Amino acid sequence: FGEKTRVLVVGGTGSLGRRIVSACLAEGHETYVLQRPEIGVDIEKVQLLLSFKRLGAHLVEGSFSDHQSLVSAVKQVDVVVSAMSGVHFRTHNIPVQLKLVAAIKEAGNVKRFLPSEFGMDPSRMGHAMPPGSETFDQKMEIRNAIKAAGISHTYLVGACFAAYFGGNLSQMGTLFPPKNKVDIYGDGNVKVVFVDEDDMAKYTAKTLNDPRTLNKTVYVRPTDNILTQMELVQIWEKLTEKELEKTYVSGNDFLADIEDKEISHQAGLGHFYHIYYEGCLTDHEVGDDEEATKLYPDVKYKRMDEYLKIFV
Amino acid sequence: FGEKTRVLVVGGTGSLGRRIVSACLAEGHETYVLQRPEIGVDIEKVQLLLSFKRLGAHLVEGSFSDHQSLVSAVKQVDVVVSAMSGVHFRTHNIPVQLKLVAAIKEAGNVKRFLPSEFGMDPSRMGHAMPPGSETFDQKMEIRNAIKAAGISHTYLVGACFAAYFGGNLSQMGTLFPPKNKVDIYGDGNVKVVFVDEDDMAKYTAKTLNDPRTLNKTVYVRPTDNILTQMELVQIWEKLTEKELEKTYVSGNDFLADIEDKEISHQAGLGHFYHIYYEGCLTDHEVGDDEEATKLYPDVKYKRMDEYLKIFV
Ligand SMILES: NC(=O)C1=CN([C@@H]2O[C@H](COP(=O)(O)OP(=O)(O)OC[C@H]3O[C@@H](n4cnc5c(N)ncnc54)[C@H](OP(=O)(O)O)[C@@H]3O)[C@@H](O)[C@H]2O)C=CC1
Ligand SMILES: NC(=O)C1=CN([C@@H]2O[C@H](COP(=O)(O)OP(=O)(O)OC[C@H]3O[C@@H](n4cnc5c(N)ncnc54)[C@H](OP(=O)(O)O)[C@@H]3O)[C@@H](O)[C@H]2O)C=CC1
Ligand SMILES: COc1cc([C@H]2OC[C@H]3[C@@H]2CO[C@@H]3c2ccc(O)c(OC)c2)ccc1O
Ligand SMILES: COc1cc([C@H]2OC[C@H]3[C@@H]2CO[C@@H]3c2ccc(O)c(OC)c2)ccc1O
Repeated sequence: FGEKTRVLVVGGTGSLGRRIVSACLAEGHETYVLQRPEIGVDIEKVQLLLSFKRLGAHLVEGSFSDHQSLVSAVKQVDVVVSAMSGVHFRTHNIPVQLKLVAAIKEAGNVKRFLPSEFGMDPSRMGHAMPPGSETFDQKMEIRNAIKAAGISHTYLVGACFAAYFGGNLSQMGTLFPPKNKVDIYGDGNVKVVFVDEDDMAKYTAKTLNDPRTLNKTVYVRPTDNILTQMELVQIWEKLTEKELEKTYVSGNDFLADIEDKEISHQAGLGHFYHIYYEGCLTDHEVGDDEEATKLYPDVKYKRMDEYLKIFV
Repeated sequence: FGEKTRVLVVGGTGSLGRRIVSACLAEGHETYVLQRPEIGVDIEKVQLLLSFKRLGAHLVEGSFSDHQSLVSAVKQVDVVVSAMSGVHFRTHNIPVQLKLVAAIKEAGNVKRFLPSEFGMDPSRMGHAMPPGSETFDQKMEIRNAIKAAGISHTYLVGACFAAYFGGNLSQMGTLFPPKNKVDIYGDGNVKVVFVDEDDMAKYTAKTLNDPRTLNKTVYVRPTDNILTQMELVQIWEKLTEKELEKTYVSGNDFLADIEDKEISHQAGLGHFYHIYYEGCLTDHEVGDDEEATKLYPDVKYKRMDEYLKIFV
């Protein structure tokens, strides 16, 4: 007995998307994944979808170029979760979600939509410079379309994926931690929020039918993972029994020559500046009633000493 | 007691490469995987490498742009297996292997090199037209460099990956089988050789220290998977209890307008022409002493009715 929750994951072969599919299956949701014809001859995408089908997910054919196919897909479910791309060095197709919003509005049966958020809260980032500002402006365009359409929502925000900021000791251009030398942004004593991307997906699956988070922004701030960069580096130094040689990088030097860099690097520099120099993930307080680890305390989130162990 | 085999897989995060890593671990080889700095911020590549490390593989840092780093990597092992890219719609970087050949020659300790073959035997394909001919010409350039350097080798050839030709009933542009209508090349009665890409990797791990295949071409021809396209379609019709509407495509119509197509499609058309119209995978006899399933009869290769089941 009890209400059934059917979930359509749009973006199910993405980095976060594939973890959201797994987490929805594990949570017991009836889990559907969009199978786009445009994935074409991409063997990794196709075989990810088949792997979900083996685990009990339902593949639903549809294309963002075919409005009625999107309407037909979302009519099958109660909740839609979008994990649309939003990283300049990957692809950055956040605005394609406008077509999904229009399909949800027409279908009328969707109880909640979670758009592709899962990072810095775009509503706090009006000051950002281009091209990094595209991430926040495009995500706000989706939020505005959600509001105009009257679609119920949850926005899950507020943490750095450990893959991109934690396992590499926040060194740009690599996802492996350095062996001898490390660049520290500023004095390294600005608190950053880290979360295992797997746990971001677990909180997605927990929150998407939680009445407490209807039409709310939910902040992901795992207490033990609120760490300065120096604290993160010290976790690694303990695991490896070795001190790294530290270079402290001023804000002025961090941003030097930014106009001459590749677009995706300019975006990265801007995001890193907000996180590590401005402390944008920790410069505001949030209540327990809107923070993921307090709402879902049964998720035993991965701490960064555990995340880092496989790298040593 | 007995000789230890250390294997370096170069290309370990590739479609075939990741399966070769898995198969080498399963075979009991001491398994090393090249970790290139150029993989950069690619989370899927990095996390594949870490997944191998969790299973007991050894990550070895090196770059094709750093000759001495390649020499140092290959000095650690007895056998090198390259799964370098070679598909126009993915990347086609076969010639980068020349740098690996030079490093192997200098190192001097490598007992065998398996270059990135794993498809049509390039030595049989001199007649191919550009741009598809690039695949065969570039692979022959590697073979010629191997011979000039005196490096011992095995060339594993002769079968279509089920992912690209079997699970889709050989329909171009998709990896899913069609629901109602199917295009048949010619009369559909030309034998093609199909192999699960997983089993191509198993035969790689079996053959790379087999004295019987030293300096040999080894053909992968699983008897139950030597199928015409009509036979493949009939397997699917049986699984789905439904007949597909067949359109028979002449060679002339298959190649029509080829000069106006995108390069990667022109390459695909050429390869499909050799396989399905010329029967290039079955127009020559091979001996049991050079055929993978007879050499390694303990590999219970996947048949195409099993491969197709997850699609219905
Ligand atoms: N540290 C942090 O907090 C981070 C936050 N993020 C945020 O996470 C979210 C997801 O990012 P990520 O996982 O990297 O996304 P990916 O780059 O993996 O792309 C996700 C999905 O987007 C779909 N997609 C891309 N282009 C199109 C298109 N033109 N039309 C239709 N679908 C398309 C695809 O779906 P399909 O599977 O159907 O092919 C793809 O798998 C973003 O909002 C991002 O900003 C991401 C990185 C780090
Ligand atoms: N039906 C059949 O028989 C088929 C046969 N094949 C053949 O299989 C082989 C592998 O193909 P596939 O698995 O699709 O390959 P992928 O496209 O997956 O690429 C394999 C690896 O190539 C490496 N690579 C690519 N570019 C470079 C570069 N510039 N420098 C260094 N390394 C690079 C990468 O290694 P890293 O992991 O280190 O990043 C990558 O993971 C090819 O020879 C292909 O022709 C492939 C398709 C079907
Ligand atoms: C933390 O919030 C976000 C993070 C991100 C990050 O995903 C990966 C990118 C982007 C910001 O900086 C990351 C990055 C960019 C360039 C690099 O060289 C890099 O190296 C690790 C890492 C995107 C959107 C967000 O709201
Ligand atoms: C079978 O031998 C090979 C096959 C291949 C194939 O890998 C994928 C490509 C290429 C030939 O045709 C495949 C392909 C190309 C275009 C398509 O639209 C397609 O759809 C399934 C499939 C490459 C090298 C080979 O020696």
